[PDB]
Amino acid sequence: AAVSALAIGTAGLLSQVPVVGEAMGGLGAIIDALTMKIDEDARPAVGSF
Amino acid sequence: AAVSALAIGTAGLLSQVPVVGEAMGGLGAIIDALTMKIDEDARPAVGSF
Amino acid sequence: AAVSALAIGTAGLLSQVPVVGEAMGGLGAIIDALTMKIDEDARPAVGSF
Amino acid sequence: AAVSALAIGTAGLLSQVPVVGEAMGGLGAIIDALTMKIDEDARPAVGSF
Repeated sequence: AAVSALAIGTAGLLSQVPVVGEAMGGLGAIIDALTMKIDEDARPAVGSF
Repeated sequence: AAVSALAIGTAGLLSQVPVVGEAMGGLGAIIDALTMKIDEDARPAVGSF
Repeated sequence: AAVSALAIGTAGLLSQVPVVGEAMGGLGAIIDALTMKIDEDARPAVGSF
Repeated sequence: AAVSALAIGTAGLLSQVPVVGEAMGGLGAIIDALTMKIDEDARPAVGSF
């Protein structure tokens, strides 16, 4: 019962949290999609120049 | 002895990455404000214009 | 159990070292962002002149 | 058999996934220099002021 409880524990962490892991780095990659867009306003300055 | 050693191994050194993940969490997050502050000098750029 | 305890021990160190050291790598991105911030001051300065 | 399989499963994956944290940490940290050089191109605009 203790070994099955440990098995449930290591599942509850390692079977789940690493798969959920995208909440850092995955949702972190979305920084790209919303930093990049400073480039949308890079050219408008140039157009003015 | 070996199973309790493994149990200690995970309870200390798997639990490590939940404990230590706060480092790449925090110092990964804090890139936010310390990029953001380009906006402090963006306004002086506008004021130039 | 013994060999996995040993391998999880080493995996502890070999994940703690990255997740701390590359948090200081996140601080690298902070420092580099601050260099962008610093040159984003020189822009307004010569702008103002 | 099953406990050694579980043991090997955890050993093989902890010597993998959180050590492989070097992927998110590395290619995350390396955002540093390759954002940074917006500064080396910031100075050319100051030269254009």
